Amino acid sequence: NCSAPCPQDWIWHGENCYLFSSGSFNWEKSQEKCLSLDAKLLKINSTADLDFIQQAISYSSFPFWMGLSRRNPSYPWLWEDGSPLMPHLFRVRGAVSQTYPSGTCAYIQRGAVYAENCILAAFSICQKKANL
Amino acid sequence: VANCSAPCPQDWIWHGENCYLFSSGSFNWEKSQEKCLSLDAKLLKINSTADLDFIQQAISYSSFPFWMGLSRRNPSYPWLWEDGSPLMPHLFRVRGAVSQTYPSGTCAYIQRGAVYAENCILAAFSICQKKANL
Repeated sequence: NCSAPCPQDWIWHGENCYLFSSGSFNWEKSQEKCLSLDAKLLKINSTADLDFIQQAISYSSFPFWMGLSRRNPSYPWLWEDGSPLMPHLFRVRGAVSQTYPSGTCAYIQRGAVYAENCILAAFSICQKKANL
Repeated sequence: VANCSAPCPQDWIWHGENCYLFSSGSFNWEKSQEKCLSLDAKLLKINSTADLDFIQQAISYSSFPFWMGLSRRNPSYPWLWEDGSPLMPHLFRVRGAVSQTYPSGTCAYIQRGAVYAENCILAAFSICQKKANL
């Protein structure tokens, strides 16, 4: 039967559905919440994804976890699906030389992307494919 | 024609019978009202606690205030939506600038998980709403 591209409360953009979290949680809790909704943490494949996300953030100063992480600085930045961060999308600033017990994760804040201890709390964005 | 359509346009949020647009245009209450009208929509109108719960949840990541369609000329008048209907009781209290009189009236905005009163000529984001294609 015919269905809506995205569920209620989500934002439909292009081929995907986006959900902004209602609160700040650590990266692992944020990951768990996207999985319970048959979604994953935000994955940026192009500058157009980053531009839509920043437009949707609507000038918020808060940090938002995305699905990019690494165990320590010897490992490359990977998305939850194991694929690497494609070059020329964004620079990862901040805590890029330290090793934290629960890993280092990326968040977006005021347009720029920062690396931080995964146990710290931030808002997050979930995404899943739209029904098209 | 006779084909299936999406309940809401892209960049809007579908909730219940309506579509919501959280516009990041920073304009006064009258210009924000005008922009909603140009999109076949009106400024946000909250009819139930479920509407307020959805709105507060949809804007808790935002640090900025959002105009809604509630207003009054001055403190002697009750709060009224764009359609002339009153603020139904047991929904929310309006905090902030509730004793002053501004030349272009007083308008309400939502922020901090709460509704505040402010001078209508001031600039803020706004929430538009229209009926979903159901």
